[PDB]
Amino acid sequence: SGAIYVGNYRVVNRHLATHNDWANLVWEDSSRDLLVSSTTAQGCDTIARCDCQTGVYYCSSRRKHYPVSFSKPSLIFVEASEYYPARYQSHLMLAVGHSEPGDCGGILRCQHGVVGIVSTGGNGLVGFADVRDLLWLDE
Ligand SMILES: NC(=O)[C@H]1CCC(=O)N(c2ccccc2)C1
Ligand SMILES: [Zn+2]
Repeated sequence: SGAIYVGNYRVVNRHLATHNDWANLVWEDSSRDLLVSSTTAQGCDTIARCDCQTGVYYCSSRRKHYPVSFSKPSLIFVEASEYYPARYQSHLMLAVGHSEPGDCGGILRCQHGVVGIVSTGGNGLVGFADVRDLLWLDE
């Protein structure tokens, strides 16, 4: 689990979105596993605006943060789960690391701010849904 809180927005994994997230929907993209809902309280997370390929992510199944090198956002084949059939997920970044289903929502951060959230895993890889291209989150 986990979310990003920036301005009047909440960013979550689309497959973990709640009834309240869907009742206050701003934007969702199934191909990216992202959903953004509106909030009444102001969030103070900072989104990174950069092309970093190194950062640190939180892994709840280890209660640890790990430093990782990750690929640039791209279209990557993702195995089927209970939430989606096997498909290409877009705007996904991969790194070598640990990720279980419950790790989704953990934040990946660089020196500039939040880069994305854990969205995929298995086979010793961890995949993060990028949020750096969503410039509107800042206004
Ligand atoms: N983005 C996705 O398609 C998610 C769907 C649900 C799910 O549990 N995914 C997953 C995450 C970590 C390890 C193993 C699988 C992938
Ligand atoms: Zn950066």
